Amino acid sequence: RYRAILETAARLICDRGYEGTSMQEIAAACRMTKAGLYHHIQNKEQLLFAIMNYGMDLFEEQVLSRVQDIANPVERLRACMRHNILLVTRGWSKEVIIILHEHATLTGETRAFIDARKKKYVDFLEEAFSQASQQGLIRPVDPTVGAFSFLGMVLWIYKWFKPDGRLTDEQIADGMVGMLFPPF
Amino acid sequence: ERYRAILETAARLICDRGYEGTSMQEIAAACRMTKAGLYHHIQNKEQLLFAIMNYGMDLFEEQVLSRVQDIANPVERLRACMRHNILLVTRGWSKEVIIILHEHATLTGETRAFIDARKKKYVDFLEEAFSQASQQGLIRPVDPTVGAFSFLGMVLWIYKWFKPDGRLTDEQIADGMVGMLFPPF
DNA sequence: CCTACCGATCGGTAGG
DNA sequence: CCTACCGATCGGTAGG
Ligand SMILES: CC(C)CC(=O)SCCNC(=O)CCNC(=O)[C@H](O)C(C)(C)COP(=O)(O)OP(=O)(O)OC[C@H]1O[C@@H](n2cnc3c(N)ncnc32)[C@H](O)[C@@H]1OP(=O)(O)O
Ligand SMILES: CC(C)CC(=O)SCCNC(=O)CCNC(=O)[C@H](O)C(C)(C)COP(=O)(O)OP(=O)(O)OC[C@H]1O[C@@H](n2cnc3c(N)ncnc32)[C@H](O)[C@@H]1OP(=O)(O)O
Repeated sequence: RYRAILETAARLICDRGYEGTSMQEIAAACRMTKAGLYHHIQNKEQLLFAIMNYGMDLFEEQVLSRVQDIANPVERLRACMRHNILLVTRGWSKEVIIILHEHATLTGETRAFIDARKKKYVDFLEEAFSQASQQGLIRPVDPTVGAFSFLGMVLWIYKWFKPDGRLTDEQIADGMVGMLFPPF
Repeated sequence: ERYRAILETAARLICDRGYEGTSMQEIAAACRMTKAGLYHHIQNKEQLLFAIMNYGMDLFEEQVLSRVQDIANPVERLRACMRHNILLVTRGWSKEVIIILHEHATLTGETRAFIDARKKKYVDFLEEAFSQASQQGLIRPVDPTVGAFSFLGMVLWIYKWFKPDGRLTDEQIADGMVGMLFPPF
């Protein structure tokens, strides 16, 4: 019902962008009128905030929740990279791509709320890079450099990847994992 | 030149507020013109973005490829390219370059195929050095495409999180990113 | 949720 | 519901 609308607004806000998508063609896609759409959601800003929260929920469910209980820090980063890459490549959630593209669209309390959820993922990586680097499991590296190098590789995928391209998302994953986390 | 000054001003705005979110009225106000005087120098809004992106590529090719394309050692070329490409972003001087990174799917038709075709000249350049470096054993074997977009991922994503007033300098980010993907081997 | 509309603003163009 | 402009306004659309 409710999240069935975000499913529809996310598809449009993703193809045409937040500022480029209108509340008219969203409601027209949801089979309503501009007025009827405002009954379920407060306004266009709260619509994006909802989409970006529903995205972080799907992210934590299919990535962090699967790798947060791995003892070896480097083994935890490998699995995290492989799961994150498949989340972007498979295209299972367009709410996640909106979070990567509209990174500076929100403002105020809605901005600070999602930003605080994103930095929880950075601190997760900063910690794993600080553990591995100290246990001698990877070449020494500043935990921040590693975290955003990690994030840069996997999250920049949404700008160039296509499922019908040469390689598969599987091959790209194996290649990046071995490229950043090789046996040491 | 007056035309160039308009691309720079219109770039600083379109970077902050975005393309679809910037108005031709406030671009004109920024250029200290009337909205009609603005449309004398630029055809329309679509062509204003196109010109901003071409000017950004000219800058990129001047401040990056032009500085490293004559290096013989392939890994030493990937190290200097990363350095220069990282600084180009952390400096924030060329907001036209940032618009290229963010508004990647804003253009359409021939204007995008044009900018996308100049972009692809940069992945072919990286794929080569990543193919030469693997054959010459200067880096661990890797598919050239996976290496090019790992190079670009680390480097270009910087525009989404870097703040010049953080704890690390743009130099420290370069050293750590280089040493992490192109370590002595 | 619809029909009816609003304040304002959109990209673009008119005559001088 | 000729160059580089200008003051004013075109037809349509935005979020609400
Ligand atoms: C300021 C400066 C630094 C800016 C730049 O130059 S960065 C440009 C390169 N890096 C980017 O992140 C840009 C992302 N946006 C773009 O438009 C990219 O340039 C491209 C998507 C590659 C545009 O290339 P274009 O050929 O015009 O469009 P296509 O998608 O049809 O081309 C396909 C090419 O994309 C890549 N690709 C996409 N999917 C896969 C895949 N599954 N496996 C392997 N490679 C893949 C790949 O490079 C492919 O090229 P080919 O395989 O045909 O040689
Ligand atoms: C699948 C998907 C949903 C996964 C995610 O959640 S995305 C992971 C977030 N990574 C991104 O690149 C997204 C784009 N960037 C952002 O959204 C923001 O920068 C966030 C890091 C998430 C939030 O930043 P926030 O703390 O709210 O506000 P700030 O502007 O003060 O950011 C400061 C933090 O960014 C980093 N940073 C920025 N500049 C520097 C620097 N010069 N040296 C070292 N680190 C730096 C750094 O992590 C910093 O945090 P602190 O150093 O203060 O602890």
